[PDB]
Amino acid sequence: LFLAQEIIRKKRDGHALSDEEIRFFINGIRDNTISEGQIAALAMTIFFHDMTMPERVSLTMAMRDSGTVLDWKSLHLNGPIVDKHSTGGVGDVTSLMLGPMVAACGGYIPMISGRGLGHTGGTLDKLESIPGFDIFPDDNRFREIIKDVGVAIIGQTSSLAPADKRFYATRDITATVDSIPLITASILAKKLAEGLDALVMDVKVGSGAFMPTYELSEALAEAIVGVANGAGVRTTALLTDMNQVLASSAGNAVEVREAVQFLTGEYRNPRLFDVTMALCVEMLISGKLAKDDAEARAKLQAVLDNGKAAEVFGRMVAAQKGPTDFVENYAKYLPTAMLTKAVYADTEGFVSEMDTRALGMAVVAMGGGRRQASDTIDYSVGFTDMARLGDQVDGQRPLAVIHAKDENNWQEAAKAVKAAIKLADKAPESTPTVYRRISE
Amino acid sequence: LFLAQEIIRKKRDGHALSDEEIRFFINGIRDNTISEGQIAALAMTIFFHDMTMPERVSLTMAMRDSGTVLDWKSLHLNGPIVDKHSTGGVGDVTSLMLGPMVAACGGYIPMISGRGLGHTGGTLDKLESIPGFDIFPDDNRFREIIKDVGVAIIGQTSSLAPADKRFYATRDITATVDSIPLITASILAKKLAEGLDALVMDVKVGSGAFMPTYELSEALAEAIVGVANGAGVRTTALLTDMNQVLASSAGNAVEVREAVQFLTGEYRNPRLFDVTMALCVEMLISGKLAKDDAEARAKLQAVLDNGKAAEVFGRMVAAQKGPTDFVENYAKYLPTAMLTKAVYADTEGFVSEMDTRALGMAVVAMGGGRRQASDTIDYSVGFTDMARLGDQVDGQRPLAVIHAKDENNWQEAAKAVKAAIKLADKAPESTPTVYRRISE
Repeated sequence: LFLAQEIIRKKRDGHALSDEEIRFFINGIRDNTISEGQIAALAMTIFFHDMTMPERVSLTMAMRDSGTVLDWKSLHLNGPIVDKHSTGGVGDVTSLMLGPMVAACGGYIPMISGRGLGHTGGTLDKLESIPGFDIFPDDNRFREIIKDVGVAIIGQTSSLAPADKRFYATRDITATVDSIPLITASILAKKLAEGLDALVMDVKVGSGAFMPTYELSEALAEAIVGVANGAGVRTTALLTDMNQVLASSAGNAVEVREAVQFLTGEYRNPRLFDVTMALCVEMLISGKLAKDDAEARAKLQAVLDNGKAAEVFGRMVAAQKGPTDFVENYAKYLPTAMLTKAVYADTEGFVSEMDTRALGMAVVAMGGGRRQASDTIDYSVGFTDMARLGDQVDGQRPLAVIHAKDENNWQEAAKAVKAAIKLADKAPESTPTVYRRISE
Repeated sequence: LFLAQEIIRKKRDGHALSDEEIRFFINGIRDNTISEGQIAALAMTIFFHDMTMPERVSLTMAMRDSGTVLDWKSLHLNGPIVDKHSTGGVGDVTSLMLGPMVAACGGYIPMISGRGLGHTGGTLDKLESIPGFDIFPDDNRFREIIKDVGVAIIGQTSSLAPADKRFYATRDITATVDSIPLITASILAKKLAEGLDALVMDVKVGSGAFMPTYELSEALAEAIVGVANGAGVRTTALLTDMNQVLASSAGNAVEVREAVQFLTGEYRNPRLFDVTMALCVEMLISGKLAKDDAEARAKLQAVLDNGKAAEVFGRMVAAQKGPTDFVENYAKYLPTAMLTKAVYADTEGFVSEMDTRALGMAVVAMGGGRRQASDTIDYSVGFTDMARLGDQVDGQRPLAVIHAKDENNWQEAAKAVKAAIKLADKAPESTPTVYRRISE
């Protein structure tokens, strides 16, 4: 069709839009012929009426095509082009290990990640703690790294799924962000644009999650699986727990250290290990690198044990302009916080629950996140040695270790940490790290 | 409240907005702090959820106050400040007679009219056919005319209900125009802003009407009556027929002549007389100028018979910079069309129905209306001697007399006129001019 009003109206009256109309609208958004008021109205219409699977796929496909779509056939990489994505959380440093691990197993990961949104952290921000790390290599450089190293974690360019920038920006201030059809599209517009063969989704569940309840998480997970597979990308998704910090730390540089220590075998948080292994297993299978789940786990465990994964990580850091001896001297490069003191509970007991969102916001306020785009982040601030649910706390076991930039910064953060962690007398019932797997 | 997103969201979730929130939003629209995307979303939310009477009144009141509101207490006009409004139609020249008539009966009419929208014509455009007529006098001048003459028909200024300009403009391209709550508000934001005591609404019904069916017309009529009275303005409304041209002509100058001839007693279309008398009766009563309906009709008939009404009309035209001898020499000033030829039906029979919208569009295309704001109108083109429903047509009785600016213009218009008027063998059932009266 060719009239925005008519298309907004058609959908407004509960009619399912045609591919030709969606394509038109999206192209118009990209072309700047469609106005902000018109993006807001359609979005509010898709909210009130949702969208059928065919139109959901049309939207994602349309957004994906509004810009550049990577093609890896030229490089002739005889190995799968796979990637992972997460709905975000706190302490979710999985991507820094998952990337190298999967790459060490014969996969190729053109990970176009992002920055911290609201209470959740952003991989790109964590990586930019590494002195000299470049998240924006030229396409020709990106290709070289993916060919030589097998993995690269870069930021999104203006050329990637352009329509989405205009779209999200609008729905962000028009109350049209919580809509499975649209959420699914933003997520997939970017990932599909990477010219993937397989993809695994990490849809968080819990107090640190994006979606309010387990049902909404499950739903979103399903929408994405159907649509991603509908567009021709082998996609599987896992519902993961985010009712407490996943890794043992929360921040930027603190989480990078934890990744290196994880990769080097010095320390591996058990939950983080589960989630990380799980997402990788899915990738090895979907990417056809391994057929049996047990075969996937075996290969991955191998790369962790022999150091191949750690080596690929260092090669990546170097390849993206970072230090040539990072996994060896990471301590010499990563900025340390001024003040590092532990915070203890006002009472003894077991950690029964923690408002992970609140913990997420506490790091932002410490300066480790952005309340606004123009904000500069302090790569040193953050939490370390996070107490886990079920942990008995006392004066010889802190709730967390706070890396603050000054006393006032510490005092405030400590207050927030103590208020977000609820203690009980009896140990809480253990909830699973990985709830379920989804596929079509 | 103070957050647009939150307010859009509150309403989005079916919650009724508070006066404080509406006021905020509207003030924001006026202040330019609220974006187009945000006006579109709320509007689409008010569409899907409608609004309660209290919030409907809040919206109108808020829009009314976003700008200037006239006050007539300074002038100490010992007579009511009344006015009329119509949802528009074709051949709806009632305002040009209604104004002077009511004024001659002791009322005061600060009529802030408008221009032609879509298929309907606009009083201001008709009046601007009069050489030198000024629809934009300074407020001080407007007041003088209203004090001396009792009636003035001017165009809306930027200062009048400012929020509405931004609002309508947006909903016009976002598919959020057909919404009783919002429609009611635009209409009332302007009228209430005139500092009225009483108001009468002419809500059209039919093929030339704005609202699709009699139910929607009745509904809108009721919304307006409740809200207008809720804001403290004695308001009554009448459902009028627009299933055929109301007056005998359709255009700008052609309709001005018809008004003068009506006022002078040379010729009075029967339906137009009914509708015009009816609206005036309502105004005399609401304005307390007459208590009995029969007393209203008597007074009005009197001003028509003794020429007082015609005299007030001339005084108005002069007062607004028009000719001092218009009702006397209107022929000497009003532009005549180049080509004036009658169009006859391809067959004999009775006029059973006519697509008044189509007839409205035919005048626009002839150049007597605007398809776009930048368009200049030909004040000479139009239809005259319109055939009425039930009229037997033959070679000695044309469908209408077309005033075109050139042969090609005539040929095309004639085609449209013949295609919009449906003939039958048997005479159609006569429908009422005035369907019903509404009040609270």
